[PDB]
Amino acid sequence: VKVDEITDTTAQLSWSYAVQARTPFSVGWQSVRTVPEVIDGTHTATVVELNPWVEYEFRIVASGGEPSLPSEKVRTEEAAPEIAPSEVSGGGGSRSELVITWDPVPEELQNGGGFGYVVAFRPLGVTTWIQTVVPDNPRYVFRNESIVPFSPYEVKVGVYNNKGEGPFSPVTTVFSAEEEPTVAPSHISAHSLSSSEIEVSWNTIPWKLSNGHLLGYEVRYWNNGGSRKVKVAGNQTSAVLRGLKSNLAYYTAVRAYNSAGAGPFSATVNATTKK
Repeated sequence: VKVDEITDTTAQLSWSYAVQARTPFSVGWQSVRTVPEVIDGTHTATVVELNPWVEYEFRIVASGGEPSLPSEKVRTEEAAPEIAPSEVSGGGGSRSELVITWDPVPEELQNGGGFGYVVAFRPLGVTTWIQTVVPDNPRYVFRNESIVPFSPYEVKVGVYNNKGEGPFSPVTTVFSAEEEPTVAPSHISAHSLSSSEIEVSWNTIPWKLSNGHLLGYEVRYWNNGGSRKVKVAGNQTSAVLRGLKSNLAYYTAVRAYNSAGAGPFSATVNATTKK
């Protein structure tokens, strides 16, 4: 059972015959296709439709007779990769960033050494791509002062390896990191509801296109003697602090946040629980 010729998708073996095969990635042995498709009681044949740059063992079977000892561990020849990555997306991040992401391409599908990704991006409605090389962290961050906050980018990710280039993902749309809120909620107030609950109210903060999506408001509170925080949805504009101690003052202040961070805190106000 010897392997002589060897390519990226074919191997030549010599020894009714069937061929099994085994790789790091296969689960044990499986049949493989051959030339000839059928092997008449012919003492060589051609294993085909193999994966490039993948280590192989082969055994031969006559029939349901007892299988052969495996061949020497051989690795197939390399080739350009042929599968683009999936779930290309991204967004989020610190000011002046653009964050791009994708699911990683399996090692069996990389087809060679020196594998990596090409990340291509441009502001929506621009002609010049910027394409750069990155693994195995399937995340790319572009940093530049000039990046306009929360702008759409066209983004595609491709693959390559030492033997050449592979497909690109389809073009999809990704927004750059947003600018953080710069201002604080006006006219915050606080009244006691009971000896255990304080309600805090504030006003809607101005919001710009560059601020992206308002994730919510963070309410911080504390006392004196013996600190915490409650987050609240973005439509919400009010909050009840529960589980408080009786007859005691709390202080509190709010700020809005988005994916890029929090704005200044409002004024610090105070109310006192009953009893």
